[PDB]
Amino acid sequence: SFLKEKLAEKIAQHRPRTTRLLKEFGNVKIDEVTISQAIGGMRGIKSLVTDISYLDPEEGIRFRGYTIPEVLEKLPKVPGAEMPYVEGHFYLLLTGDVPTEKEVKEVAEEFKKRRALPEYVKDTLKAMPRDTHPMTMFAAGILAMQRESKFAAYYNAGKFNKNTAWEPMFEDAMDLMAKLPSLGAYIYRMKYKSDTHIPSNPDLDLGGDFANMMGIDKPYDDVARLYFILHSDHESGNVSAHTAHLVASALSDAYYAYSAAMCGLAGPLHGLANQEVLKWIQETIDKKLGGKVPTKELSSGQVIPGYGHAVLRKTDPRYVAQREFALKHMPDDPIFQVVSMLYEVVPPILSSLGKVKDPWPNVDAHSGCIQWHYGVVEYDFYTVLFGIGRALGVLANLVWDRALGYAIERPKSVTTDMLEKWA
Amino acid sequence: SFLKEKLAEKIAQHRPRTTRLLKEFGNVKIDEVTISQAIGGMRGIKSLVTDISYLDPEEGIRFRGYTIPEVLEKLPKVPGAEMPYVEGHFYLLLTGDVPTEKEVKEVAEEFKKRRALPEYVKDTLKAMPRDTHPMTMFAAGILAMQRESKFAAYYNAGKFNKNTAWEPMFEDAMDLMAKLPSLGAYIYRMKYKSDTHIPSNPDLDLGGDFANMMGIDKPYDDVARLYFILHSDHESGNVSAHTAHLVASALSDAYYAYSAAMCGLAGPLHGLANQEVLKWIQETIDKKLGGTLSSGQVIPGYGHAVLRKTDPRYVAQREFALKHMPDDPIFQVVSMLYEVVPPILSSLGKVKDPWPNVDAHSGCIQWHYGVVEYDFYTVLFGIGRALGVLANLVWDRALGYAIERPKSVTTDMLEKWA
Repeated sequence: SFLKEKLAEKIAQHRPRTTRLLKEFGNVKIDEVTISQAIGGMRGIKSLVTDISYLDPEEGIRFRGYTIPEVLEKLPKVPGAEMPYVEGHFYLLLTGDVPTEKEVKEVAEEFKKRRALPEYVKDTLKAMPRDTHPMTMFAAGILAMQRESKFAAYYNAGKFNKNTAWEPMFEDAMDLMAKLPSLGAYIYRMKYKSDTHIPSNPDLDLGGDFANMMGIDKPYDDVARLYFILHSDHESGNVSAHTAHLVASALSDAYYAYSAAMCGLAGPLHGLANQEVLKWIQETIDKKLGGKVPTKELSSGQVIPGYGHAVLRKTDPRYVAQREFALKHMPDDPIFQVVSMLYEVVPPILSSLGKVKDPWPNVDAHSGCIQWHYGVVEYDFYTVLFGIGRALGVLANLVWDRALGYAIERPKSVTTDMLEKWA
Repeated sequence: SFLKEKLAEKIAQHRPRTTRLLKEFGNVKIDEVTISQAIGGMRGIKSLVTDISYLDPEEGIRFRGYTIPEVLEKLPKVPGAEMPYVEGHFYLLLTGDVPTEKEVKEVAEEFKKRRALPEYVKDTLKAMPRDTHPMTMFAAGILAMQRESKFAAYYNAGKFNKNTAWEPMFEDAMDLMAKLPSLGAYIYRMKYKSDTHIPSNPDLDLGGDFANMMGIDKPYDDVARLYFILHSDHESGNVSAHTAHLVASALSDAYYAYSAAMCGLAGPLHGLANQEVLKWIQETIDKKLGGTLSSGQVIPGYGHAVLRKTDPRYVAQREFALKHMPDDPIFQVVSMLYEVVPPILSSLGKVKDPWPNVDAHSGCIQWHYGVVEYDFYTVLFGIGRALGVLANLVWDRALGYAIERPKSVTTDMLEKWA
């Protein structure tokens, strides 16, 4: 039954595997590091270990072994809706199993019990000037809830033990995951919807209650459920997941670690392409066509936004599931198409006369037409949506990093004199 | 001569070197990754580049080529005190040049102009529950000041340019560094000294004003100066520095980047060893010895991970203690531990760095001067570490260092390697 008991069974079956490759295969070589890689942000160096998800350059992301069609197919659906319980995806990332209906319900019930926001989080967000960026408010909100950390309290009481430490990390992860959508919504209401608030509906699932607190009708409940699942994890080497992993490595709790992660996610080179693409599509539609649309669509120097990726070498399956959503739900939205027609024309053109390493769209090419369609026009808030989604993966990963006793992350620096001497 | 113009000259000298390394020697191998190192937190992998400082395993941290004795000897001193202007250290980290008295005075004037704490920072910290840990307050306050970021308004205004991006990063670094001591002190006063406050003295230097705002008399001004300089940087691969570096590499501003860093620095394996040493010394004084052991039990303040000999930061702290508090009981145990612990640790073989690090030594100094509030010690560390981390962010942007984005593998994939 219990998620926690189940997670403990998988931890007991996983630890020996880690012990064995440390005992017996510690020195097997896995990759090299070149100068180019040291200077250019450890690009492509195989230096991190996670089992939550794995980023294949050719296949894109798999979550616990499964592809996106598979996860979306298999996970149990919210009654009255198209999309899975986001809570069942959390169950998957934590355990490796597809939960049954009985199992998802338990996680939905436990989220219903933990989802309420502390008042002082709202106080803290009111004392922060209202013109503060929404990601700053989001990061701050998570950070203030550090006061509640069971992991920090268990550590402070002297009770730390490398076999048990995953347990209060789990408890924090459940508390935080349950609350993040309500935090995001509070920020949305308070910045953009006249500071009027819609109370939590204690009968809704995570994604449904999110749509509810946001003030947005059906089928935005499904848009969110899908959005969050697709952004749940992109292995551990992306900036935000890696930041949480890194901070967590020092035994900082999930509140510290996830707040830090949102600081990295806020970066223009990680959290902004959804909005940067949407803006570029609307500015193209308005100035470089009439309203219009049709055929005949770089070389003067500018990139196509939302095409390319540091690790993806083919089409993002996160992108493809958003395409399937828009086809079903908003065929004739003008900004979808343009999106659709960019899917057609851009990849030949980027390849046919090449130089980019991944022609092919990433999800950020597709996410903003869908949000914009349903009246989420507040560009800056898109990255908060990403932060809520990504915690599903990141906090799973932190429970696991503690479960397996992963060591403090601490590579070695060299100087440019040293690199110059190498030559 | 102006700091910014000298930094500009330094950047223009340095850039072509980085450029030539990538164009001509891109593929020169510098290291290996093993299964052990992927699982063991990248231990030993040479995968980061910084010039602010370099941690040498044997004879330890160097700041822009200089040792700690060299830095403490050469930097201009605050008129009438023992220790350097912290601002001169900052100048050194940013430029590579030891400032003259005239150059440090210009940095100190700039710091006095940028020192003031936004009143909404105070509002934010009072809305936070007063029982909040001072590190959480510290990171929240930095984070809230993200509203003021010149780098972020620069980015948002469409003005990002690869050559010029360091400029607004520099302006943020000066703003934040000038404020961190004041943010620190305000946390100290609001939490532990009855929420009564001592105003900034506009004629004092960074370290002197910090001790003034803390409410602690001379020579805590020199304690602080020394503390901050010693804690200023430990190359870029420590958790706090690396966190900043990582976050900034996605072109997040310094406020986001340094707040993230303090989330790292608050971890028990990173910012707590000062306090853990002190507590363990005070327990050992009281109940275990009024006024060796093998089993279980680690000796706090003695390992490292990169250091394999005596940390020179520990040595600098010791030389301050020998001078100002020779017969402080707690410092006498610390001194006795430096004699007795290393022989016992090295010959007996378990720990790879059988020697003190600076966390063995910082607590007795702070406790001696009336800073009894253990949790606050990490805030001190955070104030100081900003000196090298912010200088490192300016340079990361000056040199166009790309998004940090390593590749993950699974345990199935590691098992396949065999």
